[PDB]
Amino acid sequence: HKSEVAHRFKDLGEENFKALVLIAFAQYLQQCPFEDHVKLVNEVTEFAKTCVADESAENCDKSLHTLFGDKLCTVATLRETYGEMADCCAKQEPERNECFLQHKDDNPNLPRLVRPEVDVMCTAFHDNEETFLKKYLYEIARRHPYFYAPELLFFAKRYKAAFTECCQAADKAACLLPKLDELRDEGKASSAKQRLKCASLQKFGERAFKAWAVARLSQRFPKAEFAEVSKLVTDLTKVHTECCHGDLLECADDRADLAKYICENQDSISSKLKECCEKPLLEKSHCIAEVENDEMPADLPSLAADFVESKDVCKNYAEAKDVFLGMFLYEYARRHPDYSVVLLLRLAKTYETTLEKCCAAADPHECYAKVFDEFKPLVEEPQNLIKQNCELFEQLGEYKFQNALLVRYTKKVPQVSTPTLVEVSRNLGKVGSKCCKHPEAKRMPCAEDYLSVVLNQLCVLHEKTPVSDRVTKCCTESLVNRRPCFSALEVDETYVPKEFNAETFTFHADICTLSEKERQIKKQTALVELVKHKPKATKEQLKAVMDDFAAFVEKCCKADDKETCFAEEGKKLVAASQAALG
Ligand SMILES: CCCCCCCC(=O)O
Ligand SMILES: CCCCCCCC(=O)O
Ligand SMILES: CCCCCCCC(=O)O
Repeated sequence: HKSEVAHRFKDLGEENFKALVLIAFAQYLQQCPFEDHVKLVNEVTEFAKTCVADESAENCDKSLHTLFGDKLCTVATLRETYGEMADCCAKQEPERNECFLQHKDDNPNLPRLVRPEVDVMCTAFHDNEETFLKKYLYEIARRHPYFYAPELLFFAKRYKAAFTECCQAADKAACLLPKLDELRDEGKASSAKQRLKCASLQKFGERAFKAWAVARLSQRFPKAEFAEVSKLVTDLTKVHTECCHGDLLECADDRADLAKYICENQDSISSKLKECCEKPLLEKSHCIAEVENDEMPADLPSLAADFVESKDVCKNYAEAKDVFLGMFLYEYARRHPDYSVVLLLRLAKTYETTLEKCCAAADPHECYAKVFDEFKPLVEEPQNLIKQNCELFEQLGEYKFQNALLVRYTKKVPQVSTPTLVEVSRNLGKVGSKCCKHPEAKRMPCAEDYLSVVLNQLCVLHEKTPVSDRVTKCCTESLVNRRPCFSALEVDETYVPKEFNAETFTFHADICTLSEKERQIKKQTALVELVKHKPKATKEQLKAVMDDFAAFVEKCCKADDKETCFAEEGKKLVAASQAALG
């Protein structure tokens, strides 16, 4: 009451409050030293403590955003570090906070993290334990500005547990790396997923996220009722709206209340929440988010009875045009848990479009009667793409699959920057190994729900510097139809070739000197540059010359002595390739 900061301090705590203010400061001022953030966080914590001590103290009844802005832009006084943000500290709410959000750079130019030796790491661990963790939050926060803040509190706890367990024992080295590598890969997949849920709210509206929540939650919690699912959807969309416009303190407090509410009414929602509701406070929210699908209730009546075979559908749509679509998306999703939540959204849009021209054109019950018959092509389009691409996967392997995708997507949009083309085709090829092990029933909810994440990275790294017109149209036209837009483009007849640059195909030394995971990029980028050299005369057997590149390495990889072999076979290879016209 009368003080939001005091209420947040009382609710969250003292250790969860200082952590959430370090994340908020680091996600806004990405290029700032650690000590500055520590000082600001300490000052904010002291101010909050004083406001808790006396509610009618010096001014602290102001909204959290106002205090954030006052400590952020009126105190930092660094304009050469962040250009044009000096003019940002000139407006009022809600203009200043909106201004701050466009400057969160998704791909900052910061040095890549290098992991020190285990001995030094655990030596520094048992000296300033309270600071060693605070450095972990700072780096992950600044490199991933849209990371899910209450989730990042969980990763810090797992990091601390991992350090406490292993190197306070024998075999310090080969205990930590197998565990820390699990968090690094799990931390780069929960940041791309949250970016998608957060770019669907500030670009496509709250009506787009609410439908996604209704479709997703109804799959995972059947045998519930629309009254319960609507409440859960409203609470969830309130939670996820606050983690996007920087209200981390209010986002972490609302998530805990939602988890508590779900655990209280466990029986009315799902029968698989017994285990997740007996965990600590930070682990309940993670367990509930990844709970498995509940068993479908038996004896569900066919959906055609009261959606196409009832003489009130037009009246029901006229009465309210979003609660009827909510019911259709809820009923068609609880009984189809083998569909991706983006395919279900597409069918709901098709039903709405059919009803729009049928509830206001002559006889209603003559044109929407066969609406369910036109759902078949939409259903069969992605399952014929998963069955084919995943068949291509288990005859080439991961590395050779990423190359096939790389050539396919370079000819579709031969104007995106090479680092983006390489980095998005490497992520696309990892869906072929992530869930091709699943049976056919579980393939679609995993593949198409992962591709939608990856393609999002192609759009948020392209909004900053729009170069290709096709990518702009596919990204900014519809959220659900973003994947069918991409997998429908033929080879671009425009984009006259890039001409010949000799220095690109001039591999000099190295290569067989560093890790396999990183030396692969230095060859995939060469392949990308090769494709953009001849977009049109690029028939499949021509890229067998790609194998020759490997050969050009192989010999010199074992003949590293007389390193001039790199140049010799390089000029030989480029002469032979140019003589081959492809
Ligand atoms: C407290 C965690 C909230 C879980 C409800 C649904 C989560 C999701 O589907 O993302
Ligand atoms: C692309 C959105 C399709 C579903 C519209 C209704 C959403 C809701 O239930 O609020
Ligand atoms: C099993 C993975 C299937 C999809 C791979 C990527 C298809 C595409 O977007 O062209």
